[PDB]
Amino acid sequence: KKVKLIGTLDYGKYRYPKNHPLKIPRVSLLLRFKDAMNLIDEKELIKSRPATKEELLLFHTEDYINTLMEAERSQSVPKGAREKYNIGGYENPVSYAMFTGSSLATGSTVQAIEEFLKGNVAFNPAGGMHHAFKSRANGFCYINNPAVGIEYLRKKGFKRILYIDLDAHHCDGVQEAFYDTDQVFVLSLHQSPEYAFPFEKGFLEEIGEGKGKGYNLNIPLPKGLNDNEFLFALEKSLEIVKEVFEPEVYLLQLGTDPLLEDYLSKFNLSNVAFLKAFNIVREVFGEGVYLGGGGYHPYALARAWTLIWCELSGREVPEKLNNKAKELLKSIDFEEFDDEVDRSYMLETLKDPWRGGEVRKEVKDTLEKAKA
Ligand SMILES: O=C(CCCCCCC(=O)Nc1ccccc1)NO
Ligand SMILES: [Zn+2]
Repeated sequence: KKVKLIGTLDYGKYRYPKNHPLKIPRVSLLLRFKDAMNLIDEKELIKSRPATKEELLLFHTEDYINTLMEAERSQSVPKGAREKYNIGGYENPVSYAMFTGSSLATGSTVQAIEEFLKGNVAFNPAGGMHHAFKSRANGFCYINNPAVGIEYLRKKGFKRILYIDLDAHHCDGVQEAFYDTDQVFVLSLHQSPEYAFPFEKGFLEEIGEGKGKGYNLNIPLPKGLNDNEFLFALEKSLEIVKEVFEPEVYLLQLGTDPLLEDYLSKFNLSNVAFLKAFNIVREVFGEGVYLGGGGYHPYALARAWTLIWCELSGREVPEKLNNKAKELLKSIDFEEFDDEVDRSYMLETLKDPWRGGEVRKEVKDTLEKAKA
């Protein structure tokens, strides 16, 4: 049983435009980081491969895929593509990330899956692009690696696939994709749609359609969410799943945006709570395929995913970051959103302190209605 990390420094060449949250290095940055912390070896890394047209078609429609391919190389927005495919906008602009990086991130999810099925443990930090629809770009996403991955498994015969999304936002793409089926159970904790993207979906009431009614569970959570609240809903919502679904396999997306320092989230979570959310899912359902997801703060991103890597890699977490790592992080131009909050403290340790607190009624009500 090997523990593999799927990645490449090439993502770093497929960034989104300056004015875009995804303009920064992310997975390429994770690799440089753990290499600087000496927490990864060559024999544990798997080079990302591009998803084949066929694999993408296990979910996405040809016209939508050909539109992506055409738009990228001509580096343009084709006539009627903006409207029909939600491509070209600020949200999902034209770039080399729209198809080449997306395909790369997607092939890595299948790679991650192939590995798991070989009896190994893999983590694909570039995957977890859960917003894309069958024929539409959405929320920075063009290709839905999770859906594509899940369909991959269905073709391999699995009939009870589980998907847990701990990313701060609802995986509306993953939801629409298996909303009418009961072979795939979709579960998601995220910022309530009442105040956060997607805004149009993610509400507790969305429990399915047809045979799938009861196989989609959304856990809308309040702003200022603290560690205890987060963990509370996880353990609690996982329970609802176990009494209703016996998984043959499950995927977990681990976006680091729920963390306190990430601006695209109103949650004030910590690394440790994040790490624990992870281990709790593993305690309940065993090992599964681990995916990446949203994350916009270079420091949180790096420290957080490094914890996941250590946990998997069975290696102790250095309590501090050596100089090579501190310098790396400081070399990235990110520009803090809130002028000066000062996040240099993140450079003084890998595991930050707990940010627990009481558990608001809201959360307990949310869970209770989800239970009922
Ligand atoms: O990370 C996500 C959500 C992506 C959608 C975020 C869109 C909102 C947006 O445009 N925000 C923004 C843009 C520039 C600078 C800061 C925030 N999925 O989990
Ligand atoms: Zn997110």
